[PDB]
Amino acid sequence: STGSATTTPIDSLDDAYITPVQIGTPAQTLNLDFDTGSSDLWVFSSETTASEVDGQTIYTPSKSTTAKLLSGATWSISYGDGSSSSGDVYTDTVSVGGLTVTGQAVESAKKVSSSFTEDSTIDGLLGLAFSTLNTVSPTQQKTFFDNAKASLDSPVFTADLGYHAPGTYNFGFIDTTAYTGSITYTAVSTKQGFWEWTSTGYAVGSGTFKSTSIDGIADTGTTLLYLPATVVSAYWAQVSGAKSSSSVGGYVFPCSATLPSFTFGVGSARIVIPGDYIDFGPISTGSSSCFGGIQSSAGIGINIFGDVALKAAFVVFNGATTPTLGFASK
Repeated sequence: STGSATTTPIDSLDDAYITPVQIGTPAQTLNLDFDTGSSDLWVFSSETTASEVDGQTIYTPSKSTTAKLLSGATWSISYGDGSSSSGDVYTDTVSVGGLTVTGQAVESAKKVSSSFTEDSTIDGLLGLAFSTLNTVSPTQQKTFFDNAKASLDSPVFTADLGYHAPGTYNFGFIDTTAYTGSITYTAVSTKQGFWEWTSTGYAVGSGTFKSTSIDGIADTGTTLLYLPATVVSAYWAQVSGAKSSSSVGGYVFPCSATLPSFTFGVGSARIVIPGDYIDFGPISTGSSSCFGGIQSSAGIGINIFGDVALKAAFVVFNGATTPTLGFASK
């Protein structure tokens, strides 16, 4: 089997991407944030505290003939950005782009933090990291990909995120028309439950490539590119007037700037992030200070290849017995 679904930016900045997902019988379609940095599929629901719902589409398990309470199971998750959610669990039928999993754990939120409430466009998350990070207790549950894997034509999914445009998540096949040149594969460590890999270095603009190992995670659920302070300083030093602002919470730059590109290494291959991808616009409405898309990972504890980086590539998440990651230009 295979699946193919379009993923769409939630706003003009590509802050996140939503993908329609069919849950239950008859289908209830919710728009979920596919997140390769977590491993829970959770949704706004009929059980979500009413004051914490503001415009989201909810899953109502009582209206699904295939829903079953997973008795005694609870979940609770906290994300890197400080947001959180928790609740109980149903199993139900879940389909993505024509690919169907029966008995998928669908984690129903009883509580969500303010950032989720305030984002009316995201109806929940669909985790695509390794199932070892799944938070369901006392019986840990599998991700949608883990459940689908044995039925897939090939045990892979791909992320093809657009810059200010829709893109695609495919399951079970590699679309050879969706990228240019060849795909370069690189080793993955699953020790922390993430799609963790080591980039071979970077360049700023037309500058020389610096060969240096940068361990980090491929994370579709993180907006920005978070790298070591040395690398980030080297990038922003090439933008006149750019500075790190503790008051704003990272590097800002004059909105009048033309940003240089940023290249990262994948083995001997190179992925080029155009300068425009690194512009996240005014810090507040009408400001001439703009927020940077490359930020320091210092104090996160891990480097994160988020959407800013991933959307410059066609990315293969290879879930074979020994997982790997592939990157191609597009």
